[PDB]
Amino acid sequence: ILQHPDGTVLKQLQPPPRGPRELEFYNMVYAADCFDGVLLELRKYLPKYYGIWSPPTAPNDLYLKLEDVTHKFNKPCIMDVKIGQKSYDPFASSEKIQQQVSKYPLMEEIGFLVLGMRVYHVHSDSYETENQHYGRSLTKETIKDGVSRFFHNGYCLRKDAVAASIQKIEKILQWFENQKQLNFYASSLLFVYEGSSGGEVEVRMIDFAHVFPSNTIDEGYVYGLKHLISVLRSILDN
Ligand SMILES: COc1cc(-c2oc3cc(O)cc(O)c3c(=O)c2O)ccc1O
Repeated sequence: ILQHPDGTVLKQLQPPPRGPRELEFYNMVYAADCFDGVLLELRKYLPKYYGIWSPPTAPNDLYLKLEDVTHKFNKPCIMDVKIGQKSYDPFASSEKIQQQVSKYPLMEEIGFLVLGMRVYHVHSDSYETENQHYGRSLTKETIKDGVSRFFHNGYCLRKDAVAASIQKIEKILQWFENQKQLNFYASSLLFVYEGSSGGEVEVRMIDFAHVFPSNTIDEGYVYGLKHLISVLRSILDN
């Protein structure tokens, strides 16, 4: 992701077939002539999409121009959470399924995986970062405290940001409860709150290289969201 000072980002297309699929997804959802109510509602939860972009001298080099969801924040605290029971897609080979399950074999049980976090600490005027191995090390026993870490800012547990996140995720859950046309694998939620010196959160869906047509509820995604909501709710009792 390349952050631009105009409030947008450029996301380089992943190698094929993943990049091309993600392009196709953004093009479908944001089709100017689209009047599908499911897709019009979905736009609210995605970064705004400004089309394919390449450098003036390099039409080979393909990016998505997207809204920078952290732009309105001063000291953004950011967490990326992969959602679902399966991070492989319906056409994955045996090898690929094994590859994906082995990356985090608790995916089926927990239904989400923390990809990373960046947390502003007021006392030190600095950021604490956690990489992909942080989330992959969390179990049923440590997931609550693992998620809690994201909200430790300003000398306190930020229960305002926790509650706002639940409220925002609930709207995304409601969208999933009311569509049976897309299933999302290896997709994420990006959480942002203000770390600088209340209740102000962004939650957006990102990462769409494995979104497929469906005729059922996305049950794995729903499971993950619900479990994430339940974990966040338990953090409100701390
Ligand atoms: C502070 O820099 C970050 C920016 C982002 C970021 O990621 C995106 C990923 C997408 O697939 C689409 C996006 O629109 C964003 C985004 O806007 C963003 O700020 C994520 C983590 C970060 O540490």
